[PDB]
Amino acid sequence: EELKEGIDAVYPSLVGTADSKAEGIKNYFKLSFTLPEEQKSRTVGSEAPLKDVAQALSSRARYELFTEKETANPAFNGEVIKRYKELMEHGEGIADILRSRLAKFLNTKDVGKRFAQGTEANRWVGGKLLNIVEQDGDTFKYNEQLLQTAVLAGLQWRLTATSNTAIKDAKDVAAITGIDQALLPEGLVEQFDTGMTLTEAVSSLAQKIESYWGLSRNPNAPLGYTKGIPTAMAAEILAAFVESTDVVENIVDMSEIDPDNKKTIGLYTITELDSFDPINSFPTAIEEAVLVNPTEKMFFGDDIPPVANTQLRNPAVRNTPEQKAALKAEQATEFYVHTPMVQFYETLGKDRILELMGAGTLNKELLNDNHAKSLEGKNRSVEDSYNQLFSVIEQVRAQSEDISTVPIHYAYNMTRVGRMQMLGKYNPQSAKLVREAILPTKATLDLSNQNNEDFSAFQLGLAQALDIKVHTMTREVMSDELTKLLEGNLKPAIDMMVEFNTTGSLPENAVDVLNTALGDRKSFVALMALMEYSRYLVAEDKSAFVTPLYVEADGVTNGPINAMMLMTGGLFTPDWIRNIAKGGLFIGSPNKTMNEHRSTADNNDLYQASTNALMESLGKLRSNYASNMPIQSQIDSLLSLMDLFLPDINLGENGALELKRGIAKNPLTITIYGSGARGIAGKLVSSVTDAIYERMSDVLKARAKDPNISAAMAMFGKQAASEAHAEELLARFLKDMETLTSTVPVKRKGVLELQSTGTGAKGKINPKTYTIKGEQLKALQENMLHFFVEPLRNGITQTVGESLVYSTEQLQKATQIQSVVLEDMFKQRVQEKLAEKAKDPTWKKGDFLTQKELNDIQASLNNLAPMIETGSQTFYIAGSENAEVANQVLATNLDDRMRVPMSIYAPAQAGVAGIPFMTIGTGDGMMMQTLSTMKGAPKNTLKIFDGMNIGLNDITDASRKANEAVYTSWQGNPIKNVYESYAKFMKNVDFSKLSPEALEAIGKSALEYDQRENATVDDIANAASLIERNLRNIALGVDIRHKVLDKVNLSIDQMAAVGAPYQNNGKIDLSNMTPEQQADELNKLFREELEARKQ
DNA sequence: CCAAAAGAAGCGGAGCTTC
Ligand SMILES: O=P([O-])(O)O
Repeated sequence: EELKEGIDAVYPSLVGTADSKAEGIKNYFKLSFTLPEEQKSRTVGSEAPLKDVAQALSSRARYELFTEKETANPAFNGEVIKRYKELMEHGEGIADILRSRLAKFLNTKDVGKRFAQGTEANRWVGGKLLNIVEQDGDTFKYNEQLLQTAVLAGLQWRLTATSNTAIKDAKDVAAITGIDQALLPEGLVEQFDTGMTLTEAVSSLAQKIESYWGLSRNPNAPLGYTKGIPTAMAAEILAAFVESTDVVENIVDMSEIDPDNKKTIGLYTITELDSFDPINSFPTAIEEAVLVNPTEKMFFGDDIPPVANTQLRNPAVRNTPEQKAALKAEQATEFYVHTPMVQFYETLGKDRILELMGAGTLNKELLNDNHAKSLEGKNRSVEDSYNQLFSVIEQVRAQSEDISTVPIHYAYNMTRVGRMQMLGKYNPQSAKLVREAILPTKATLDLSNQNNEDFSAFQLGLAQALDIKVHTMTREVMSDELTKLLEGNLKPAIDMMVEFNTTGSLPENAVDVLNTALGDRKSFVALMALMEYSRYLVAEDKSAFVTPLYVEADGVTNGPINAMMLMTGGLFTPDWIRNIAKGGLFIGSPNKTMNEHRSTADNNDLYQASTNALMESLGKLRSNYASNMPIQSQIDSLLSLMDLFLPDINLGENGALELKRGIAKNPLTITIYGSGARGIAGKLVSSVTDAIYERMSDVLKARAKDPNISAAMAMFGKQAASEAHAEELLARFLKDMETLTSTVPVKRKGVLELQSTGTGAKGKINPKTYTIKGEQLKALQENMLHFFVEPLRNGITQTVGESLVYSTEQLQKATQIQSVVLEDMFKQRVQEKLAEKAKDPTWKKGDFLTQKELNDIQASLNNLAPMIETGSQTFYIAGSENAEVANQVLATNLDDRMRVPMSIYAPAQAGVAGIPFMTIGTGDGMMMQTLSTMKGAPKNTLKIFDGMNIGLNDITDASRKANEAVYTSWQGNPIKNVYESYAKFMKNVDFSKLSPEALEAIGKSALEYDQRENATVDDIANAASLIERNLRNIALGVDIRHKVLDKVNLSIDQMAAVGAPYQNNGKIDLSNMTPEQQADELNKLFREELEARKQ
């Protein structure tokens, strides 16, 4: 334990004594950290890190010598060295600002003088930096090594933080602002997606600083300092970047939006460098020079990423051996630049790509204000995508004269729900633009004869890319549809691309040609198809055509189908057999493919079936109120309004109601993820208003093209057949909007009743500022909920099966109950330890617990089975990082601002997360994992969770293995896994130890709404034990269903497109049988097996 | 609705209070 002497020898002049017992000023930096047994950072021991790294970066020779490496990244050339020299000079500026802020802090309120006299200011939430200062005459100054190293981390963070940020969805934004996701104003999510909250910025910053300091945390040091000191430094650096304008701080006032919320939220945006800044070609020089084992870097050639030991943001969960194997397999895949697309992108240019794939140049006065904000969000995603791609290309180009020959590797990690996610924000897996320029797919085809198997594969790839639903028709039929398109509407674009793959030039109207030829088929992969077809046309040796064009073996209604196969636990029913066939599970039809099923057996997929069940359910609701004209009218107005702006809603001339599968796609999807009815109503309403806000921009653009244009023939001109026909459409719109915002349906004892809101909506509409706000959005929502979503949910349940719904409810209840106990017990164990610490003179409130004390508290929860094991995957549903456990500030900057709450890794309630976790995890998660590690695992693919991109040369075998992988995941039993964990929990849990708050939460999950109020600890305990039994029975059934189904002859083509189904070779033949007959035989096998168990 | 959480700032030196 000579560590004390060691760290003191490195920082012998820091203020205070490294002894938590000493009476005077104690130095918590020396108490909190220790030198690593093996060097982690090259700045440790350095007296002037900035000067030393600046010199290291001054020349390639000096760099190589500093990083003790014979060679250096070729991208580190002259122009780049020059940018870094300038950035280093800027680091001196940030350091100078930091030194002055400290000086100010020391002067104000005589803090420094008081600190010198013994006031323990180095323990205050805003004075932890005083732990890295040194006495200087009558004042104090930063230890230059710690300060400059932190500024270097600040520089690296400034360069690449933005590209490592997570994407914020509605849910996220709602959490931050506290505003109901359904009411989130327009563009709010965009403003918050392009920025970083305080927690977000400081957190990532503190991580970098601590890593660059290169020390290790002392397990017996208070988190208040081990985590607080690096965080305090980060807060000061963020403040310094605000002063230097490297970062813009924007305090968003929620009261301006929702006048009831008083939250004011800080948003931090890093100032972007010019897209053409040389530093973009090599933004990680500092990182790679400072750290022994750099984190941020590209992996070229044979430089492969290491394999992550723990699940993403879940340190407590280790990646299983099979998961690690999968990660290794995916990281070994070599990706390569497709020069043709890169050249095409570069020639079209950023502006035209935005015009073609974004919103082009939008002038804020020809567009609705809300619509505008949406278009701006669209442009951003594509633009950042474009710039990221070319910064990558700039670095690849330096690795060789032929960029198409430089192998690129990507790091991956397993997420909380078992998905193999490629690290980074804009990469082949996450960004469509990048996916068509950097591919792992490659094949050499013989396209000299259009009758070759190779040409057919090529056709399949082209058709799928061009939006031909290749999995719904046979290969032969798709071949004809593709030909028709290539020879017809696409011909003009094809000709242009031919010219491009000859002279390298594009017409001035390239965007119009493409846009016209593609229509709604437009996408980045569609551009790849046009490019690849045109390259083939001009190809010299069509006998050996090399192309990365791919075919995606794509899951058909994957999530829902997986849930149905994994969690249906009763006897087999004919409706289930017919419905599961829609997902590629064919019983008694050897070698049957999805292509044949859709063309000769059933043309309706699971979405269509849901939509059709919705129509039935909707019809029933109308009958129950057949006599109530007010209701009938409210329903007609809702349907009228949707048919007015949504493609999937058609109202026939004679009133015939038609709904297209599209309307059910997301609702079904998220309903399988545990979503509630209100959330679905909210999304449907948003898709309506978005169409409306856009139609307002269609109007503004109508008046500019002709001032004397009737509102009717300006808003519905293109959607009408005349001016009178447009007048009646406008009548509908105005009618519906007023009725749907002034009147809303209410649930009063099972019956629906209309009530005025008093907040009706009407008046001269201004196509410029038109907006449906709060109370009116709420009304549209209430109408959507009861007249459309309610029946939709009934339709969904009827389609996926009530048995599956029952299973998901028990799963949700079990995992929720368990998470409540984990959360509560953990907080109490913490509370007891703190009350125990308050009796310790060395300890101070604000200091928290040590990592060892936290590790102990977590270990003590093991008997409650916090982890769910499957044998190949581990799930920690309750796991999280929240501020509710410590409930205090960790640190602030020296201006008493940027107060970062102390977050701790600890269990928190699960809510409904148990459903997504287990369904995604044992479903598509396990399948991809299996696909990456199974015998003969397909090579050179790009896996995207529920679909996989395959090179045209291996489409048949890779897709058959994919279907085999699906079959393998269908042998899983997530309920059984939950059961095993829950049963251990039930035999060690003590409900009497739970706070009244926790015990009530449990009552909600385990008890009927009519038994909470007076529920005794012994009551809810017996109710919880009932769920264990429910789970055990569900799991037993699932286990039998899987065994029995495996005895029958099955053709599996869930990962459809190619027509290569996996055959399980079941011995029992169920061919020439109706679904009713098959269900009878399967149930016979079931009842038979049931006895085997009983005996 | 899962994928990662999540207010700011005076006064005083924590944590209550006001917007
Ligand atoms: O083109 P897909 O969606 O049928 O695979």
